[PDB]
Amino acid sequence: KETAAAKFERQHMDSSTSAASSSNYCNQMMKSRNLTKDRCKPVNTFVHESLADVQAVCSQKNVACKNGQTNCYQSYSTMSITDCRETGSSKYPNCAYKTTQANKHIIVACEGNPYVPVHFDASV
Amino acid sequence: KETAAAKFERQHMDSSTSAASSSNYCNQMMKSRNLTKDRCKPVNTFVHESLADVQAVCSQKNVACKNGQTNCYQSYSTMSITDCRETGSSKYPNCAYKTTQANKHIIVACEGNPYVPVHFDASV
Ligand SMILES: *CC(=O)N[C@H]1C[C@H](n2cc(C)c(=O)[nH]c2=O)O[C@@H]1CO
Ligand SMILES: *CC(=O)N[C@H]1C[C@H](n2cc(C)c(=O)[nH]c2=O)O[C@@H]1CO
Repeated sequence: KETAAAKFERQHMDSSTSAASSSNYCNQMMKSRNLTKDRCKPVNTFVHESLADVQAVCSQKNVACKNGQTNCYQSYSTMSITDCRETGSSKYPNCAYKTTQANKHIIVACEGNPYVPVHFDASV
Repeated sequence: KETAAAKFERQHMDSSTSAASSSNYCNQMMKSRNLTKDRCKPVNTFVHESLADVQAVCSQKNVACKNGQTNCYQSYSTMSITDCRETGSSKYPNCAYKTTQANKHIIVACEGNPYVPVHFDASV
């Protein structure tokens, strides 16, 4: 029942924080965003910028997405992001993640009218 | 009839250089390693480290792979990498890429006997 855009926000936006607070950031967020519900989602990235700032990427540098289609866009500037990666030890339902904070360019897949981010392609 | 190990070396290893020479590195390498043969491969990463240093990652930090498997490992130290991303104006056969040189941790998938990298999962 969520739109593609609402789904993108749930999964990948964390405007409320400038950066991953601690080593436990991912353990907390993966769970509160419902990404640990039926199974441990293995990888996920949260962007720490305003929604408008992220929506603006859809008119920035046009690039190929991982699938070869060209509805992907690379941000002009670096953005604050947190990478969450399931660790070796992790066992549903006690899903465990490694938290990495970085300043990188983002690449998103855009769709619709208005043209907004619907998928997180990669960080560079 | 190429081995998984040899395919990983051809598509993801560039030990002969410490880093991407120029802005043109990706255009040249994607073509020489045959990744632009029938189509423009949209994304690719090259690691500028010795084979020995990359094979050693198979015994470093165990993490989940993108696909959920648990035969993935993250290097403890950053390594010299080159990110290749197909631009929005690229049209086969004139595949065009954007070159990004950086120092990042790598995540590889390992298999076989001996236990070596066979797939490049991501850089972090
Ligand atoms: C949270 C999220 O965006 N997951 C995405 C990433 C990946 N994806 C899909 C498309 C269509 C693309 O162009 N590039 C990507 O990286 O798929 C998940 C959704 O299926
Ligand atoms: C050159 C290369 O490694 N391509 C890989 C990237 C991706 N992949 C596969 C597996 C099995 C994995 O665990 N993690 C990945 O990122 O798919 C290509 C394999 O054809």
